[PDB]
Amino acid sequence: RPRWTLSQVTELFEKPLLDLLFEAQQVHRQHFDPRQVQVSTLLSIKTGACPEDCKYCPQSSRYKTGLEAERLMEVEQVLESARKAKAAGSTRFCMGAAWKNPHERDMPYLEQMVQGVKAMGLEACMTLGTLSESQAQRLANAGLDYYNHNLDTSPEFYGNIITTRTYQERLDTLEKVRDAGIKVCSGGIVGLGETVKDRAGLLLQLANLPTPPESVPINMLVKVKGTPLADNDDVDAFDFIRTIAVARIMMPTSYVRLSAGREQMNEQTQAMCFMAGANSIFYGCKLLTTPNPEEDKDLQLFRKLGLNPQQT
Amino acid sequence: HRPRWTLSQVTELFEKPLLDLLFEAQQVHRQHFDPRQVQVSTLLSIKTGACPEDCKYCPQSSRYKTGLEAERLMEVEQVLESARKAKAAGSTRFCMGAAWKNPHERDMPYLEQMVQGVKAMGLEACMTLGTLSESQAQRLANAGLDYYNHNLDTSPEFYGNIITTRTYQERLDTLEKVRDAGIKVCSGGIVGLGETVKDRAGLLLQLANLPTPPESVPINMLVKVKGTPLADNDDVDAFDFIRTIAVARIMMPTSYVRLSAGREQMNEQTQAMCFMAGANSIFYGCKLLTTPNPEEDKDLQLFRKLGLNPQQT
Ligand SMILES: C[S@@+](CC[C@H](N)C(=O)[O-])C[C@H]1O[C@@H](n2cnc3c(N)ncnc32)[C@H](O)[C@@H]1O
Ligand SMILES: C[S@@+](CC[C@H](N)C(=O)[O-])C[C@H]1O[C@@H](n2cnc3c(N)ncnc32)[C@H](O)[C@@H]1O
Ligand SMILES: C[C@@H]1NC(=O)N[C@@H]1CCCCCC(=O)O
Ligand SMILES: C[C@@H]1NC(=O)N[C@@H]1CCCCCC(=O)O
Ligand code: SF4
Ligand code: SF4
Ligand code: FES
Ligand code: FES
Repeated sequence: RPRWTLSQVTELFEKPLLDLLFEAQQVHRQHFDPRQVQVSTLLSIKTGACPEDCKYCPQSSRYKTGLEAERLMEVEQVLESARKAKAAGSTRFCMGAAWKNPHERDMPYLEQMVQGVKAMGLEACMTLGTLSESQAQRLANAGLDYYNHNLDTSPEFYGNIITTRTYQERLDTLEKVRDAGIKVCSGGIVGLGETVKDRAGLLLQLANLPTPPESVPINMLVKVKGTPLADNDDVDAFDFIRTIAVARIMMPTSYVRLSAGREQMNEQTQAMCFMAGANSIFYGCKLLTTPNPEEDKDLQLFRKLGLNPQQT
Repeated sequence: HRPRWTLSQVTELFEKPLLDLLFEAQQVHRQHFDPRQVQVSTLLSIKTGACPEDCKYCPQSSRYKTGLEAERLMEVEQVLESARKAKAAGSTRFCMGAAWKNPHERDMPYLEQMVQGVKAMGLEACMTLGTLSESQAQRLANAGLDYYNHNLDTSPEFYGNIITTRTYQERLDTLEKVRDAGIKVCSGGIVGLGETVKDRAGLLLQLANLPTPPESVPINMLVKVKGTPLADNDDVDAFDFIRTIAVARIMMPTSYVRLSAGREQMNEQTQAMCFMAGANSIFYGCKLLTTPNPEEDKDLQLFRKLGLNPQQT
């Protein structure tokens, strides 16, 4: 099937914002039920001491960021929080480990977790890093509906942010999950230092794949004292907007999840975003380790804009 | 004569799922206007201060504190002066605004003389002097005046709680005087005076079901001013000041909806939402009549971020 050239995507990032937003909606409405948004709540199955060196992450053992390092929680502890989240109203549960790759000793537990979450009635999706053909097929057999694995940016920039991994090294993991028979959730971050071109490259990347990701998160950089990116220039909202617009147009059939950084965004913006095409969010006090808009505020905005039949 | 919007037909909109409403909005707007293109009018207060009327929201009302340096009508030069700096400044239409109930015959020669200079200076001329009368209108028109401002502020069924020194009708009368005069009508209202979804509805529904709805339809957001009885008021959720523009856009396609008064209080995104909503005119400058307004640069800058106009240098 036809793909996207780069000088074909840069076109968008250059298009008159407003007009782009229009096409955006135009598209979105042709493939999704507007006023309807996807709600996934996640927790950190295991947080803290992390090997890799992402210039943006606060869990990287490579930096200060004084983070209370915790150790993988028992299957109960997970299913516990999983429950409060189901009842809390979320549809999909997202466990996230702070690893490079899971360990064989882990699997039995990771597996056991998906079990409970899958039977509990909600969707199960975890992000454990680079899993391998074996692990995948195991997670899939257990249940896991989705797997998270981001590209963060253009391959031509991945270097300035992440080094402990091959840009390719990730692509490989997606396909492992693809063939595994699990849904792929892949996305990036905005405002790492990247440029209009870089971002372009990112979408352009996970866009020209065998079968683009079902869910495409677009996080806005969460500056954290310690991480080398901490002291960074904030991204004009309008640019974090446009990014969603492009993504929506570029992958119609895909769920664009306005995530990470909503807490920093204002009402209107999120509105702009949803309009832009964004149709999924993380719902809750916190996501992995940073702050997130509180359930109520979320629920309240959800209605102001008139999204969902989740009013009581 | 043509069709008229029912009320239970407009309340429908104010109830419609915001986002979806915004869509129709744009849908409509694009069918009657050149998006990415916005109208720029800059105004000044030909005469400010001591005002007779008692609008619960206005800071010029002689009825309240608001410590406003009361100034007296400026000479024709003083006006044309500021008028010039504003033309060069890049604005298209000039808007003089007096703080009167109605102009005085002694005024006219000067008001007339003003329109003269502004009209010849090369830009559009529009002034708001209150309730002018058949005579005055035809005089202003003969001089040049392209537009006349006269707002309805809200539903007739609420006008009372805000304004009392005038008959809701008393204004309608003035519009028509201007209509027949052969001048463009700029009529609009304010949001967040205390009004309710229904009230607002009534407002649009009002100036919407007229002989020929106003070319320009301003929609000001209430500017709380210490002193005015409205000062201590609940702020209006942006999303509601948004929706209001949406409805107006749909309800009067052929009309210019001017996002005005209160932009200074609004944030980037909102104005964006607004323009998208249908809003396509603004007041450009440091100040409008007496409150603060976003500075030319900030304006020009946002204008480009969103990609509006060929006004880039
Ligand atoms: C919570 S992590 C877990 C990643 C997993 N350990 C791996 O690397 O396989 C998933 C994504 O969260 C995003 N993220 C984490 N911390 C962030 C921050 N402080 N600011 C912005 N995005 C962040 C990054 O895009 C990251 O790849
Ligand atoms: C500058 S005034 C002059 C009106 C003129 N004297 C008349 O009565 O015909 C025009 C409109 O500005 C709006 N306005 C003035 N002050 C305002 C404020 N503080 N907040 C919101 N709107 C205001 C009101 O709708 C007012 O009728
Ligand atoms: C795993 C989820 N997928 C994603 O793209 N972002 C979430 C991770 C958290 C991002 C915000 C920074 C933090 O983790 O504290
Ligand atoms: C005359 C113009 N028409 C209108 O609706 N607003 C302008 C007047 C100013 C509104 C904001 C409050 C002030 O006057 O300072
Ligand atoms: S992002 Fe994933 S890999 Fe990079 S440091 Fe944080 S947890 Fe480890
Ligand atoms: S709004 Fe126009 S009329 Fe009402 S008090 Fe102020 S100047 Fe006088
Ligand atoms: S993180 Fe679980 S689906 Fe995107
Ligand atoms: S105020 Fe002069 S045109 Fe609306």
